[PDB]
Amino acid sequence: NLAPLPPHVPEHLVFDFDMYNPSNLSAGVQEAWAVLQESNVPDLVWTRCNGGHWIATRGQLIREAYEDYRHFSSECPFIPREAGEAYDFIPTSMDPPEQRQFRALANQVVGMPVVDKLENRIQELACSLIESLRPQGQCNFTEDYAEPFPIRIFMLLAGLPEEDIPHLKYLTDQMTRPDGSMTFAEAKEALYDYLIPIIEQRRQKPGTDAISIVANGQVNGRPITSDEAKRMCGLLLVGGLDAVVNFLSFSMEFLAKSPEHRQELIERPERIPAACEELLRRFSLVADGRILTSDYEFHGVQLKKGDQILLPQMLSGLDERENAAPMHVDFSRQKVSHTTFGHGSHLCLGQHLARREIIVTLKEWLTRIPDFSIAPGAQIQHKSGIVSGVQALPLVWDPATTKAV
Ligand code: HEM
Ligand SMILES: CC1(C)[C@@H]2CC[C@@]1(C)C(=O)C2
Ligand SMILES: [K+]
Ligand SMILES: [K+]
Repeated sequence: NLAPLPPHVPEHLVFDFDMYNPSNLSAGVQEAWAVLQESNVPDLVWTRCNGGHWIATRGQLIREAYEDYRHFSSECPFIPREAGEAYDFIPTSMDPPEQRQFRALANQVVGMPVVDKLENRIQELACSLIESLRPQGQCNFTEDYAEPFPIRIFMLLAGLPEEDIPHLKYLTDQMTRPDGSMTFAEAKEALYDYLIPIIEQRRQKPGTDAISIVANGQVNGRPITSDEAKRMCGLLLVGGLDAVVNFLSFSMEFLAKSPEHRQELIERPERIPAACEELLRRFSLVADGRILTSDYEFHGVQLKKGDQILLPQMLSGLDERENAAPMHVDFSRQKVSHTTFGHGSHLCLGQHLARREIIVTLKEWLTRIPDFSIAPGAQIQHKSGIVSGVQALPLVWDPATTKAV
């Protein structure tokens, strides 16, 4: 329902957008969020949905707010407020200067040096999964590739058993796109409960996996505590099991419906990295925010201490003020502007792993299954939330048109 409009929020700035169930969802989730960028919509609006909160609708404000951590704090980064208040993941719930010592440790476990090391394994897994699907002439992309490819790689990095994925994925799903079975707080508590004994076990018998590295790590010279390790490992799990998975599906859904773009990458594979970036812009999918630390006038609007403001990372790149004909996918786009991996001090630490996974997928899939389409009649459904996603993606193809490598 709609929360009563607070006395300080101008009546004319009200736009009741529901980030968990946008009205234009059937047209595609990015299209649904883009309604916030239609002709008569202000740069900053207030929605009475989900408890009531501000929403910056243009890249200019989104970037500015993410850069000003003194006014826009990460302490309560999720909407609804109850979720944001329970949210204590490290380093994401912290603002600089406190954030830095923890972010450095996190970067060491998922950063570029680590992705370089996972290269061959990422490559091998992508190829094995695709080769097994190839002769079948069909697949449920979300469950047969989007999920197993990146998640198995992350579980390998974290040294966690793959049989634990169903439980962990159910929990992360409730934190980003809740179905109602669990509140954010309940899902977080369950994720922490899962981690507690594992962290204790690896602090006693350290391994070479990500959890061991975090649990036995140091933060600017001093030993990390068990609680801190838990709050950081929980965040790494959420980061590695959701966004990339859903992004792969948005991208493949698009390629399945646009033979022309597939052909472009088939004929010119060297354009894959650039295509990856353009797809990251067009099918951006994350949207979290910040909380006002004090009363502050921002772009002519009076924000009050405690107000929550959603700063959709997804919207910057779809903003026509940042990219002409934003809804059009142009792998040759000159200046691909976006904040898909965030902006400011909290820039995504797993973006290098994500780009590698996306590029590897595009290359290895198009090489074996150049021609494919969405199952006839299928009405693809998207879901909206902190991280938007694709419910299911049934694909089909003629095995005769494929080739083994
Ligand atoms: C296409 C995939 C991905 C997208 C679009 C994405 C997007 C984002 C965004 C928007 C943020 C900033 C959130 C904020 O400012 O509140 C973020 C932070 C982060 N992401 Fe990603 N991410 C992706 C994949 C990954 C992967 C694979 C990992 C690996 C575990 C990961 C780990 C992290 C971490 C640890 C942070 C927190 C950094 C900090 O708070 O300083 N991400 N991501
Ligand atoms: C918004 C995010 C993508 C980012 C990494 C996982 C996530 C859901 C967070 O809680 C911080
Ligand atoms: K008012
Ligand atoms: K909090």
